[PDB]
Amino acid sequence: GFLSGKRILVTGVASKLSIAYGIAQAMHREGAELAFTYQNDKLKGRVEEFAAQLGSDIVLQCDVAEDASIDTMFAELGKVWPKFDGFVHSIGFAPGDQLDGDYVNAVTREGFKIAHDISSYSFVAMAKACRSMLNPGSALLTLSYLGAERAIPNYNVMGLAKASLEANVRYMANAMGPEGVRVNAISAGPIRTLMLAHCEAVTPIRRTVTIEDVGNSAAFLCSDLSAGISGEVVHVDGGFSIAAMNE
Amino acid sequence: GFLSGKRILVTGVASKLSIAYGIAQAMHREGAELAFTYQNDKLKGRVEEFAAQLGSDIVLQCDVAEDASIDTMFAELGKVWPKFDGFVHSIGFAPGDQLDGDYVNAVTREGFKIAHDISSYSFVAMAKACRSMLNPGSALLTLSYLGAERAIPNYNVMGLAKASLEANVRYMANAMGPEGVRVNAISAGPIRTLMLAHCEAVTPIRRTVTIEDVGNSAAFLCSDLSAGISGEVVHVDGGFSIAAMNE
Amino acid sequence: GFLSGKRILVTGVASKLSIAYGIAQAMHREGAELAFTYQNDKLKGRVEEFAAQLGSDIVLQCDVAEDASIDTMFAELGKVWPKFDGFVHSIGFAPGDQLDGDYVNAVTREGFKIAHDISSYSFVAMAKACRSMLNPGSALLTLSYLGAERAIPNYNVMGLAKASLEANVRYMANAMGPEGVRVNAISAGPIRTLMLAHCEAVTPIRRTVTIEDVGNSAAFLCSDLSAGISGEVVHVDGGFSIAAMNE
Amino acid sequence: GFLSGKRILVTGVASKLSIAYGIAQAMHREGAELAFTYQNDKLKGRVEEFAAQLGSDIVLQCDVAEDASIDTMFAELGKVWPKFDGFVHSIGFAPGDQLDGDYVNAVTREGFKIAHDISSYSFVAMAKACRSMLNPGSALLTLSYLGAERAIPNYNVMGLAKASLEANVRYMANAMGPEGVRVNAISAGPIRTLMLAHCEAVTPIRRTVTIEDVGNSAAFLCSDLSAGISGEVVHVDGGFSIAAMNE
Ligand SMILES: NC(=O)c1ccc[n+]([C@@H]2O[C@H](COP(=O)([O-])OP(=O)(O)OC[C@H]3O[C@@H](n4cnc5c(N)ncnc54)[C@H](O)[C@@H]3O)[C@@H](O)[C@H]2O)c1
Ligand SMILES: NC(=O)c1ccc[n+]([C@@H]2O[C@H](COP(=O)([O-])OP(=O)(O)OC[C@H]3O[C@@H](n4cnc5c(N)ncnc54)[C@H](O)[C@@H]3O)[C@@H](O)[C@H]2O)c1
Ligand SMILES: NC(=O)c1ccc[n+]([C@@H]2O[C@H](COP(=O)([O-])OP(=O)(O)OC[C@H]3O[C@@H](n4cnc5c(N)ncnc54)[C@H](O)[C@@H]3O)[C@@H](O)[C@H]2O)c1
Ligand SMILES: NC(=O)c1ccc[n+]([C@@H]2O[C@H](COP(=O)([O-])OP(=O)(O)OC[C@H]3O[C@@H](n4cnc5c(N)ncnc54)[C@H](O)[C@@H]3O)[C@@H](O)[C@H]2O)c1
Repeated sequence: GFLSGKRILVTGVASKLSIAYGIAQAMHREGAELAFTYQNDKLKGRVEEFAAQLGSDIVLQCDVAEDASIDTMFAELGKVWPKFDGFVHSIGFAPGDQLDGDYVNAVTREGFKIAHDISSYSFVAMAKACRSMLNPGSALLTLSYLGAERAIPNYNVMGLAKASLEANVRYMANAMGPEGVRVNAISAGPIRTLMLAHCEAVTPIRRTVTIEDVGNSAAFLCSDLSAGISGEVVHVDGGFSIAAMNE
Repeated sequence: GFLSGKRILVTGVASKLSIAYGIAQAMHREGAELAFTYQNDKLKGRVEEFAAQLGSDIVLQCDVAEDASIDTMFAELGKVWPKFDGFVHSIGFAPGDQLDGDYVNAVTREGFKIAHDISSYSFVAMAKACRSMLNPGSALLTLSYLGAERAIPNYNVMGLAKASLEANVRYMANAMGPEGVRVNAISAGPIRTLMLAHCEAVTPIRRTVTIEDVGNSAAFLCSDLSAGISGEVVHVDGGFSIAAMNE
Repeated sequence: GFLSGKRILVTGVASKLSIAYGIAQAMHREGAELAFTYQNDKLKGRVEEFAAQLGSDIVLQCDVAEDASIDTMFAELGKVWPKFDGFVHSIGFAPGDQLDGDYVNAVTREGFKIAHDISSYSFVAMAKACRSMLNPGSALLTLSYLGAERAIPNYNVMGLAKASLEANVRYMANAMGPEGVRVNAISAGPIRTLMLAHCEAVTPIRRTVTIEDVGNSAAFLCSDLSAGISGEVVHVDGGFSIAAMNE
Repeated sequence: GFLSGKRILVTGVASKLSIAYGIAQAMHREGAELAFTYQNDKLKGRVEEFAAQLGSDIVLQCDVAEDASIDTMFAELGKVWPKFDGFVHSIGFAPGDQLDGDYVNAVTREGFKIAHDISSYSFVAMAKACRSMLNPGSALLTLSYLGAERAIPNYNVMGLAKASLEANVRYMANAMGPEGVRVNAISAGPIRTLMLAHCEAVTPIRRTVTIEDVGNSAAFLCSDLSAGISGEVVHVDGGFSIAAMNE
């Protein structure tokens, strides 16, 4: 497929319901050689199973909250893939407390800190650590949400974290482009499995999107077919965002 | 390929350098079956040639300035492709006088009318005419330019026509989505074959995008791989638009 | 007030409910000297009457569909005001059949042409005709609607016309900037006096904006207080546009 | 003036060159009652002087890095102003090492933490603290920059923090709107005093904005004249942002 010959590190696979699983499958379907990371020991077995299914042996633990963990993981990785072609960053977190009720009341300095650190900085931290291992024509990709652009009830601080992320994309595309590295994001709509009857009613295509839809777009965005696209945030929400007062 | 089994009508092929030729070429490469239109008596020959180069015998005349020409064209195509699934709109024009010098001094009522008529209305005109022939999961695509979003010297009235066009994409996407049709646009950067060294020094990827770059993105957007995307204006300009003050 | 010593032309006053009446009032309150246009002879006496309340006796007829009517209006106006400080463009029109139902079905070539011509071209047509009469420090202002940025049911082809208009604002701002003229737009939210319950429910400030809200904004934009703002589309919709899924 | 009757707290006056100085001055001029804050001991002197200069005896210390200092500052302010009408947030910081060269090589986890903490969280942190003291009709305002929207060389991590800020503005506006509070930002262009040759040449108004221009917009935005504007980022850069390829 259009990714054959590409070596992509995939991040954030927690379940087969997870957006990253969908991204992995599509990428694998298109011919990519994949690597996986997992946050904690509890996840390892699971990740290992999926990886095999997808023809992979490369399963490394990585906690993006710690710079060491990051450096370690990419040292191990270089033993198998001394050069590779990018990675998919599908990681986000904010303390659940932050995610309910009045934003002004909910928000805290630490909650603010963590959300931003995990949800946005980790992206550039990862890029910082593997910069010399990336091949010309590599592509990095993260996942975002409408919440970065508009105020959405309860999304609260995550919204701010996502806005920081989408700016990280532009600053990374600008810095890394001259070395043949592309950086994009996908702003995904809400996914039925992983309000919605509102979303479906109002989304132009009249359905919510699927991990498959998201996965297909991600594959395209990490392949050479999208070589003229960098620093972009692509909406994969079935047009949900460009419609208004859809009675 | 990812377009196997799709019938796509391509408009505005007028030369081999043309953006539309790059689009036709990539689609063909991905398995699509093509049909072509040509504006006037003059081009028939060349177009007949290119078509044949891309395995097509469907070459029909179409002058978007006229309602009957479009209706007639679709009547003809329907003899051959009673159902199809989508069309690429790569048409635009402003009288040359409109395009040089101070925007306010250059613009005229007639130059304005025409620019908007051919460059923007024509897109919905075609949709309107083949609406019943479109298969569920069809995709419509048009071509745009940064001038729609920023004031660009000399782009003048064309900047206004492209803005209108971008809105058209949104309005069309919202109207046709419920029936299974997607509508998007590509905002392409300057193309070399088709200042350039400033543009390159300032584009993150450091080069101008090519008609291949554009054709590849177009193919994706017209394929089911992009089922989750509608009403979107995708920038294929190497990240030029998201940078500022680069030097 | 902050408009004292400024001479401003106001178009589109048809009633006391009209946004332009609202704007005229507020500007007059801040000390501007006003002049008015009216479209047809039927409107004449009502306008003369309002103008009188606002200390003006300059009431000229003007149909923006006619170049000649514009030129004639400014000729006449030049007799009293050989030099002035800007105008307020508050005119938009689309054949009513255009504004009901599925956009693709309702839109026609003539409807599209008219909507664009009256609603967008008229803005630059007026600028072009009075360019030499503007003082350094002048300001031009037009009115837009969220429909230019998102697909709104029934707004249909007016959406494309507002989009062409917002781009017209950027191209004019760029062309006229160097001679001391600023150009901007206000994107006004729905006005109760000009669904609304859903609107109020979802607007952050929890009420619809008023023509007073709009007028005060227009007044600021036309004053030297906004000297650092040109080419902008300012949203006066109480934050309606920056929120999502508030329902 | 149009601010007569209001009590506004002003942060970040560090000099007479400060954008914060230009705002206070303008606000003072429009008849507002001012209070001031200062970061540390060294400033007190300067600050106490400007305040005097603007008829204020209210000078309180505040280090936004600490929730403690903020709570206290407002405790103290409630002694003189038990209720007040909003504040202007003119605070930004990132370590200097962060702001030089390749963003990817420059950024650090700590440097990113600080920048977001001081430049973005501080804003909602103050709102949270004085929420109870705000009169209906209050207005909060913050200062931004183009770096939040586009990738600007050397602006680096500040661009991500400004992006977070602009989203904060939307979430704060959506949350506080229902109790009568409006929240907005100004995105100011580069200011000469406090390349510029480049900028001027390419800024539609052909000059860089001044602290007075910014101050005038801020005053309007904090007054009741702008009661219809909330959740908005107004660009006060002479239109710099909306032009492109300006030859
Ligand atoms: N769920 C949706 O509707 C939706 C819509 C748009 C975008 N997204 C985005 O996709 C990503 C999350 O994926 P998802 O929504 O499929 O859910 P998910 O729960 O499967 O994804 C989160 C993943 O992040 C990992 N993670 C969290 N903190 C980590 C840390 N410190 N170190 C290492 N890994 C860590 C978890 O282990 C997990 O696998 C985010 O970027 C989110 O904004 C989700
Ligand atoms: N040139 C650039 O840098 C650039 C960048 C982005 C977008 N574009 C877009 O590309 C398309 C133009 O194709 P291109 O750039 O390959 O070359 P081009 O400038 O030759 O495209 C114009 C095409 O429109 C056709 N056309 C014009 N008037 C017509 C009429 N009345 N009826 C029927 N067909 C008519 C012409 O025959 C021709 O094929 C447009 O969609 C334009 O917006 C150009
Ligand atoms: N009503 C709303 O909720 C809203 C919201 C945002 C923007 N606006 C905009 O404000 C302007 C109109 O004001 P309004 O909406 O208060 O209602 P309106 O119906 O009173 O505005 C239209 C005005 O345009 C004038 N006009 C139309 N065709 C003309 C022609 N050929 N020559 C000269 N004058 C002509 C009319 O005489 C009239 O005064 C438009 O630009 C419209 O898009 C309205
Ligand atoms: N410099 C420009 O051309 C420009 C253009 C647009 C926007 N801005 C914005 O205006 C604001 C600052 O104005 P500026 O750039 O003229 O001056 P600046 O860069 O000196 O602003 C920093 C100010 O923040 C204060 N500050 C820093 N850390 C603090 C802390 N821990 N607690 C309390 N106060 C602290 C300082 O005392 C100082 O007054 C920022 O929000 C910035 O982004 C500046």
